[PDB]
Amino acid sequence: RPRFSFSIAAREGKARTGTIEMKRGVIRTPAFMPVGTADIILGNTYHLMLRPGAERIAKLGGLHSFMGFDRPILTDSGGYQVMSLTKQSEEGVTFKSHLDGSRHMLSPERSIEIQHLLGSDIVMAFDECTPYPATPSRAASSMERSMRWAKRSRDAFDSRKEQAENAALFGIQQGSVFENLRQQSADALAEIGFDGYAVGGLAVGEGQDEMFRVLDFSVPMLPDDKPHYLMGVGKPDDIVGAVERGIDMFDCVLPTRSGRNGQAFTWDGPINIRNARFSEDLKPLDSECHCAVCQKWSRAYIHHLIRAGEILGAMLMTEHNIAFYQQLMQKIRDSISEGRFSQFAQDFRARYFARN
Amino acid sequence: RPRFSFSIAAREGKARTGTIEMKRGVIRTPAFMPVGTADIILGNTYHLMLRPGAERIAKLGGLHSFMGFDRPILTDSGGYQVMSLTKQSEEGVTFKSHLDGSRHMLSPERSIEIQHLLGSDIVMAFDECTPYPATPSRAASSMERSMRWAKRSRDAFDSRKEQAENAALFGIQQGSVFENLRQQSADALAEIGFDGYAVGGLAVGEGQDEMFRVLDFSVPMLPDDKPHYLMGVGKPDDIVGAVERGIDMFDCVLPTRSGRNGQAFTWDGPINIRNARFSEDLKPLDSECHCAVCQKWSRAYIHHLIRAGEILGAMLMTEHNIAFYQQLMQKIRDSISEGRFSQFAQDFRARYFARN
Ligand SMILES: [Zn+2]
Ligand SMILES: [Zn+2]
Repeated sequence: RPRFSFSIAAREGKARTGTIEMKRGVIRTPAFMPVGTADIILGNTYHLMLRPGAERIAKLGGLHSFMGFDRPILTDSGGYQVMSLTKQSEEGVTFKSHLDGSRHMLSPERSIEIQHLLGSDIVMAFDECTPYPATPSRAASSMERSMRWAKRSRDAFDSRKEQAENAALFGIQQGSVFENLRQQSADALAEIGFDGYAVGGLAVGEGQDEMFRVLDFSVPMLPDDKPHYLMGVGKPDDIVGAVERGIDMFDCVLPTRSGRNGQAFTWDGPINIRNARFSEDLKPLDSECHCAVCQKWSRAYIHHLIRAGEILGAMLMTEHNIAFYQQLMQKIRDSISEGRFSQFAQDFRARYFARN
Repeated sequence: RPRFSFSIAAREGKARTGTIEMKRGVIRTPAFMPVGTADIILGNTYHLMLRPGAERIAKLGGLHSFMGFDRPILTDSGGYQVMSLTKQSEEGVTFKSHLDGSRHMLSPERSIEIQHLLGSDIVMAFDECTPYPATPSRAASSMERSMRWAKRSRDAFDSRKEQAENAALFGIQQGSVFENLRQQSADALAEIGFDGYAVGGLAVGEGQDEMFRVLDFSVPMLPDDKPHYLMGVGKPDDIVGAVERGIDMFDCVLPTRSGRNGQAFTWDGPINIRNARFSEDLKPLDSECHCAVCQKWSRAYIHHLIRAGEILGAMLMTEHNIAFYQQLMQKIRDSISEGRFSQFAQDFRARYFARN
């Protein structure tokens, strides 16, 4: 396989389905990328750089060897969690680790180097997720700095032969909700040139209507012939609507967070398995799901395990939720390939929101 | 298969290896019976009678259907946890549920009925685990009541046709550490007649030397041609020494409790995987273990998952610990069958206690 090749096999409206070929494997798109701890998984750079540390991961053979996963891994830049969990400047961000108090600076160059030490296959440029709401001035300042940082990320990646020859680099569009800034950002990223283009800054609490409005004008600004990655999104209906707007790749903490907090995704909407109404429900979590949990165990038993505090319960919920997300993406890909995605999206929403 | 048939295939000293045939499957002995949530697993009667309730489990089809496990299940009587988590009399014990305050009485008859509603294959007579230390008078009074309760358990079990024809009933020897009381208890149980005989009252903090001393005289008092079940034991070295003393069956919370609290069992003794010394250790949890965890993942990665608070870490530790216990029992059975158990026990202790 090549280092990176994205091919579009079929289209319906703005939706696309296809493949990304990389040395470590093929990624079917639209793709959902689950947390590593699927054709591709996510590594959490901020977490890994603090425990066990990027140099230690490299000493242990890189992330693929460390976690026993030989297919592609996408790493984020580390910048978002630095703020979530500090001193900012044009150079980067400095911060102290709550784990041991140690000092750490993160810059475009250092982020790319950390991602190199981790050995990931898709590397994210280092940028800022602009807070929401943002004024036009602040959104512009933030986006302009992120574009300067995108060039620095590009140059740092290109300087590391093993990385340049074997990994791929994605740039991130910013600009908050402002069409002109989104356009300026897309133009700057395309001038630098990246293997793929993320839509950043939209997992920030703005609500689905606003997210979709921004996607309506933002995704067409990106190069059509490269993958489009919507970072941090989202619920099943977010994903369907984003695919309708041209997105090819997704990641979100929801399936795992929900799986640890008693929420299971189903074709009839999410359910709170701890609720008493499930104590005698012999149906599987979802009566169409093909996952191993739904082949074997009932809602009543999973309800019991979670209520009893048994770790097995959260594991089964999480396995189901991840598998559900992958089945959603499979149904999306098949429906686009078959020219019936518009009907699928309508049928999906009618059932998911009915909550039957 | 018959309702119950225990056959001894080979012996070495006091140790035996063989099989219990039951309708739902064959149990290879010596056997370790893990918690259900292996040829046979344990159901926790006290927990199940409070959530979801024995009648509810029966409505859902019994425990086998409820938890998706079609091989034999052994249930305890429920009495021990009633005390652990009240008013005692010759009739039984009354107690209030912390879960919802509800009132509950547990007697030999009610315990057998609950175990019937759960649908277990091996039913334990209802008795008291005498506290330790106990004076001779108190140990005798407790044991005498338990023997009266053993007869009531026998009669209640025999009254339920489905249970009498399809399940098995074990009686429990008590008597604390006193040889004469252990003998009286064995005599009373044999006069009533049971399918198997447990040694009760020895998972009570007395220490291994004392436990082994009591087993030395207690196990020979039980019928030789029936299984001998040491309740609540134990660590790997406890198990080996108990097999050397004629025990055929074991259960213990240790593999699961340790698995949730960072302790992994290995042929070189237990390890505390959270310790910093494992942060770069690329070896599996145990370098001979055949379990799926040890085939795939390193100590360093499991250490990382647990330190990160990822549920996956405790799941992997627990899978390994259970599998280790089953590999221990397999090695015990093979060595007895091959006439080299004495050598195995010596080699096991030398390595396990070396802690290399
Ligand atoms: Zn499922
Ligand atoms: Zn193992």
